[PDB]
Amino acid sequence: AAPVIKAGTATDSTEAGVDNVANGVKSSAFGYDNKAIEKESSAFGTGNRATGEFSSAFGFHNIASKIHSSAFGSNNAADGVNSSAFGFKNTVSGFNSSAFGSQYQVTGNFSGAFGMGEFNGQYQYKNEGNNSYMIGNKNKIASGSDDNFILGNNVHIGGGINNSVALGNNSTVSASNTVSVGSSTLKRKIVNVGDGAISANSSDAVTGRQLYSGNGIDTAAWQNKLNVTRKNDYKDANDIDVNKWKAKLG
Amino acid sequence: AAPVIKAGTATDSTEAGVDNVANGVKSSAFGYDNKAIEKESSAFGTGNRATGEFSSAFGFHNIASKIHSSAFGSNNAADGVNSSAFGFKNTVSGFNSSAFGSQYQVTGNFSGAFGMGEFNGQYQYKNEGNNSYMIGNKNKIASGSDDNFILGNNVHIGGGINNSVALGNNSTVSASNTVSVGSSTLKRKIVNVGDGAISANSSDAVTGRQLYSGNGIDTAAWQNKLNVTRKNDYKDANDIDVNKWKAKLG
Amino acid sequence: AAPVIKAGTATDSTEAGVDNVANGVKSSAFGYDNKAIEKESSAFGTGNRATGEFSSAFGFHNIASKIHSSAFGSNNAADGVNSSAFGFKNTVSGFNSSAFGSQYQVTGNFSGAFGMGEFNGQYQYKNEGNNSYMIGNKNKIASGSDDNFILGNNVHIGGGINNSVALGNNSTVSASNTVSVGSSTLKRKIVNVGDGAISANSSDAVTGRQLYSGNGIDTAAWQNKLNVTRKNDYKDANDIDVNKWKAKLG
Repeated sequence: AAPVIKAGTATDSTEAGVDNVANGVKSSAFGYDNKAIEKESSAFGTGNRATGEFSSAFGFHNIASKIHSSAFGSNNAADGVNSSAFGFKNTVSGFNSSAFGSQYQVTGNFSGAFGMGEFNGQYQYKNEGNNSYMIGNKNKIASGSDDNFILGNNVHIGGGINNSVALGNNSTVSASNTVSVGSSTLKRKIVNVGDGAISANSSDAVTGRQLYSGNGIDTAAWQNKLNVTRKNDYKDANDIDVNKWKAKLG
Repeated sequence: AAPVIKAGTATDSTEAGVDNVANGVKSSAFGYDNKAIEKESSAFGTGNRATGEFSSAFGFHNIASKIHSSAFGSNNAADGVNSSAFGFKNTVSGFNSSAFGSQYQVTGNFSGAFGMGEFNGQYQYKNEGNNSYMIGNKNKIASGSDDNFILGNNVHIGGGINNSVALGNNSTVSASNTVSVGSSTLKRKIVNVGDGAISANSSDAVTGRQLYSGNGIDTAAWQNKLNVTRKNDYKDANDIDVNKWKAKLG
Repeated sequence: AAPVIKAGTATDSTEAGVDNVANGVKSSAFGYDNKAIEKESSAFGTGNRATGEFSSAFGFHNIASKIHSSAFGSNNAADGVNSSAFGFKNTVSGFNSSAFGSQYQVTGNFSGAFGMGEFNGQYQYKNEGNNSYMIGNKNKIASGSDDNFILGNNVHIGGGINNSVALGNNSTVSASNTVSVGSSTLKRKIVNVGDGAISANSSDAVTGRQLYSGNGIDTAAWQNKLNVTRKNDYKDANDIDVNKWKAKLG
């Protein structure tokens, strides 16, 4: 009866608290209903499970099940090699993926998420992309869409969208190799942009002052796309028809 | 005397260490001066307090006080439902909000912060916005300004600024639905921008090469805003006054 | 024999588990081969070391060695004042710096990293910049380059690059006070940009529609950079040479 300290079912296995189970070699189970099943597995807290080697489950109802799993917080389940699940009810099912926040699931490989999702009975906002990171609330990435970075809320990415970045609240991305600043309804302005580098090859973002003034433009190409009349040949009568100009002008 | 294991004041309550207090049902208090007051509350470390149900306080002088609070690290106080405070002296006072770093306070709802702030005797850099996330050092968001994302240092947002994103060090935002890349003193250039989609409705970011060359421009609208003379009617004498042109030209 | 509870070598020092060492005042060592050497140092888990005052080492093979160090997870070594190392094999060697993820090292001051790196026998992706934050996989920042923010993967910053931000996968930055959206090989488009503010001083990002239409341009400056002929003086014969125009036109 009462809390007690005793050896588990394996060598160097420690059970501390009430109704604790330690089965792995060099494992430790501290708290109430804490299970340490694999070798060098530490499970500290209340109702925590450590079913993987070298796995750590700290907090409340945390689950670790792979070779290096860290489940710190409340109701987090880190099921992935070298994966970390931190916060409240964060599920990581990928490889070398991390997740910090509340009610977020990351099933992608080498992926990550930092924000708040939603969990009624299932995860409605999940990260299924590889090498993809999300920072925001209620953001979704479809499976097969990789190398996507989200900085915003209520951002959803469809299938087959690679190398895309979405910035701002309610951002929407619909193509690959693009950076989205907003949706079709709300469009954000880019303020305090540096001076451009107008040239034939330079690829910068021009400013309103440059377009207002037109410094550095091609004075020859622009004079052909729009048919303009330079002041010199007007003053000098160059490129003038003479057979019918003499008719109207007598 | 000495460290001892014993039952607390409730059923299935475990006190481990020296001067430990466990009052909640199914609670555990491990370490020195560790207090577990609510049901299924785990407080591990030195001088940690767990005053909320299902709350976990791990580390040094960590405080948890709500239904799902995670206070991991040093001097962190997570006071919020489903809120997580990780790092050194991080205070979370919002709902479903997370905070990782040092000396940062997040009072917003569904908000977050990842960086370094300042705490002399009070938090001088705090997040008071809803659905707002900060990544950087010494960043401030005023109350009432929501859906704001900061990626930079020394960035301050005033009141009534929504849907704004600030990028880069020393960035400044002064309007809603805008993305700031810098301040009035330093302006950053946007480099390696993709080719534009010049049209009547398309809203992209043009490049220096496009403005240099002018491909895809409206050859009719641009020829009216600037009064230009096309080469065809000059060659053909169209739209010519005849009553007074005959005077100067004889 | 077996797990036991006993006092350490200092006042209020608690050793729990098998082969645990507690030498600091008010320290606690819980688990297997857990060492708490400094005052108020807590080391919970398997093979964890707490060699700094007020330091917390939780998890598996975690090391804390400064005045406020948090090493939570697997194989994390937080060597820095007010520094936090969370995840799997994260090393923090800076001051007030945090690191969350797997196989990432942060040697910068007030710096941070959130992502996945690489550790064969040494850290190949490290953050050596001050006040710099990285979010992505396999990203590198050279020493001396400060105030740099990275949101992407496979992004490397050379020496002497300050106030630079890189967005997107495979982004490349080569200058200071610039924002990079891509590399010389892949260039990303900026989509859904708000309407510009064309003026003499305003510095915004223009859209394709504005350049297509040319609203708000300088009708006087643009008519001098490109020599154009306004329709009024053509209709009115102003600025016309008369001594030699009478020759070709008779």
